Order: sequence, then C-alpha cells, then structure tokens
Amino acid sequence: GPSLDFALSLLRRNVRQVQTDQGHFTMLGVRDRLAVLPRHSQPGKTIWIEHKLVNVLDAVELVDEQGVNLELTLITLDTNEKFRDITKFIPENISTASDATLVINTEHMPSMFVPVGDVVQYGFLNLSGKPTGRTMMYNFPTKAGQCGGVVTSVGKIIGIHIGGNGRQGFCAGLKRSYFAS
Ligand SMILES: CCOC(=O)CC[C@H](C[C@@H]1CCNC1=O)NC(=O)[C@@H](CC(=O)[C@@H](NC(=O)c1cc(C)on1)C(C)C)Cc1ccc(F)cc1
Repeated sequence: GPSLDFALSLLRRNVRQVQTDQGHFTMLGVRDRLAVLPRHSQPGKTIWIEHKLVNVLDAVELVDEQGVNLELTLITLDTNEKFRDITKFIPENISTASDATLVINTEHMPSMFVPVGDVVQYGFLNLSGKPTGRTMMYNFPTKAGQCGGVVTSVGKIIGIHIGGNGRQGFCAGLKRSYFAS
C-alpha cells in the first residue's frame, strides 16, 4: 500500500547507483552531501556514482556506544548535488516493520522494489565472521548485489541491507542520531 509510493519517491530523490573496488552497491543520500553505504563496500578516496567519478571528502565507519560494528559507513561527497534531507523519516530508535519494501538501485539491479514483508528485531549478527549489532531480519531470499538497499515502511526509513543466508535477509538498523551534526 502507501509503503510502496513512499518507497518510489525515495528512489528518485535519494537512492543512487554506486561502484567501489568491492563492486556494485545501492547508496542512500541522507542530506546535503552526506550519504551512507554498507561498511563492506569500503569506499575509497574516489567512488563511481551514476557513471561519474566523485571525490570522497570524508568517511567514517559507524559503531555503537560500546564500540560494536554497525556495518554502516557515512561518507561526505564532493558534489554539487544536495540530497533532500530525509532524516525526519528515520526513527529515533531502531524500528521493526510489518510490511517493508527494500529499494535497490545499482547498475546491475536498477530501480527495483522488493516486498520483503515483516522486518523483525534480530540484534547481534555474525556476518561472514564480522560481528555486527543492531540488525533486523526478514524472511525473504535476498541475494548478492542487493547490499546498500534501503528498507522502508510507510513514511519511515528503517534499515540498510547488509547480508543474508539465501533464505533470510538482514539489515543494519537506522537511527536518526547516526546522522546528527
Ligand atoms: C560479496 C558480494 O557482496 C554483496 O553482494 C553484498 C550483499 C550481500 C547480500 C547477501 C548475499 C546472500 N544474500 C544476501 O542478502 N551481502 C554479503 O554477501 C555479505 C556476507 C553475507 O551476507 C554472509 N551471510 C551471513 O553471514 C549470514 C549469517 C546469518 C545468520 O545469515 N546470513 C555470507 C555467508 C553470504 C558481505 C559481507 C562480507 C564480509 C563482511 F565482513 C561483511 C559483509
């Protein structure tokens, strides 16, 4: 329902195709020159965005208050573009959902939407040997190439896709405070 239309608007204004040396990812533009990627994309000093090479001014790998990996990297892009500020749609606390849509946009998987259904609290995740906190899980067979995908519910941006085991998928939860100045 209304979830899907919200997801479509977010795609056009805030979701971009990127490529690093690690491959193709979806990127969420958060506000102005600030964006977020899965940590394992390992963005360097230059990144491909929508067929242009773009300088990266700064990058920070996010951890929680105890130091646990959140599997998210915040980057500031050297770009003319200024993302519409979508932080008001990110909840203050990690939020589950009943009818979520995953928004993917890479060169190999352009502009696609996947109804993943319920997104439930999971927490600690061992992701190919890398400990990760604050994850959520969906019972949907997500696949390689979908990392960075944005998990949304009606009027809420709740996660970034980071992994899966063939039958289930997992996202890093989003909190508004990650993006505070
Ligand atoms: C290399 C290409 O990379 C990509 O395409 C990025 C996106 C894919 C999407 C997966 C691809 C598959 N189904 C999915 O949804 N993500 C991964 O592959 C990650 C690994 C897993 O998902 C692992 N899963 C878990 O550990 C796992 C644990 C439980 C529990 O559930 N899944 C692998 C075993 C698949 C990549 C990763 C490697 C090292 C790290 F430090 C941290 C992350």
